[PDB]
Amino acid sequence: GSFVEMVDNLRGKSGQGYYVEMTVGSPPQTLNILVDTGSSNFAVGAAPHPFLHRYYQRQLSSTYRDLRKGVYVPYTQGKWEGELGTDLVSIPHGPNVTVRANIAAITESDKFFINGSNWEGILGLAYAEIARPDDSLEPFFDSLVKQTHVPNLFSLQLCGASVGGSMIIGGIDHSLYTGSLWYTPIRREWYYEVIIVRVEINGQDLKMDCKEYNYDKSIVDSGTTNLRLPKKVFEAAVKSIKAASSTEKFPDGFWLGEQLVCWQAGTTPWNIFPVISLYLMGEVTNQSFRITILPQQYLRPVEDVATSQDDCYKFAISQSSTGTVMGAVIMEGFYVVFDRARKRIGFAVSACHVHDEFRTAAVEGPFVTLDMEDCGYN
Ligand SMILES: CSC[C@H](NC(=O)[C@H]1NO[C@@H]2OCC[C@@H]21)C(=O)N[C@@H](CC(C)C)[C@@H](O)C[C@@H](C)C(=O)N[C@H](C(=O)NCC(C)C)C(C)C
Repeated sequence: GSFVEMVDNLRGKSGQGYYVEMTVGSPPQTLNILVDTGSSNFAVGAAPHPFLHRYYQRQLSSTYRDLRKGVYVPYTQGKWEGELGTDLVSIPHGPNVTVRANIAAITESDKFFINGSNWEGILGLAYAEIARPDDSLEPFFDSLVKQTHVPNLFSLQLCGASVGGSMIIGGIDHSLYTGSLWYTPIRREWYYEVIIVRVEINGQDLKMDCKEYNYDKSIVDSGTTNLRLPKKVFEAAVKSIKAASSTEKFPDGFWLGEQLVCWQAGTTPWNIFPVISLYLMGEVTNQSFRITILPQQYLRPVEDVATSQDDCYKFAISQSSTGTVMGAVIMEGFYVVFDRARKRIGFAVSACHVHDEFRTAAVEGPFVTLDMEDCGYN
């Protein structure tokens, strides 16, 4: 076992991603690996770095094999190259197994590792199709399901505020969410690609073309902090959120994520910021459901030192050229099930949820929505 053992096995720093503990090689070297659903490559720093307090020493693993190949992985921000090998891997606070998994040893990286982040590697939980340099490179989870009896499914429970959560590998832990799970189809098994059929702000429809929401694509990426929207959608929402908050004033560099906002501690005017409702395509015909986001999610907190401590937040909705990204701020407060087996993603209200005083982040269905297929971009 056991699910209770995997609960609370993620840790993080705010806006710095969630990591889990893994071991690589024999004898086992323990490293903190960022859980990333927007990528398909298992990689760790194998070289010294100013931002790393640990790294993978293949020289110290009787089990390391070399694929005599090199790889380069770009991300929306940050990139790295290294040497492909295969070693033995285990998750201390996950299923009780060890598997031979492809591993990229990171030899050189730009804008990838984070100063003070406690993670020295990344675990791409998406599919092979987006693996580098090709789908030949079985991704970790594929290896794990192919070499064990771990079911082909995992759920992520990302709790905010430093920060922690749970990664239940191979099942659903029912003590971690309330209500019922709602499922949206994985449109295609490359990214975790979902179809957003409608968007509402404070109960008002943005009334854009369904396609605009998934222009390029929409994905669930635990590895991206913000909620990232296509240009057109993004602009619409900012306009909407601005109007909802015109009572106060902020630099338009705030809405760009550049500047910061602070209020006298415990004085945050949550009420003037709206809720955002994302309607995801459902499991039956003409059926969808919605998840509702509180400003406590897209207003991310960031500590600043001041003669008065205050409460400071960064605007956590960013413009995108790669499609919509349902990042960690969206995933926080929900229990998200990556049902790779039944080709779907389920959402429920997390046990560790947002808890506004007069508003609740919710998962609600059923909703009827016609021509939902017309929302996928082609
Ligand atoms: C400026 S947008 C922020 C996002 N990273 C972050 O927010 C983070 N910065 O510090 C923290 O680390 C993770 C969370 C925090 C990011 O850009 N990128 C990555 C997370 C990092 C761990 C490398 C990925 O999760 C993004 C993911 C969608 C991705 O880029 N996947 C690649 C891709 O699809 N395309 C490559 C791209 C240049 C077109 C792989 C599949 C190869």
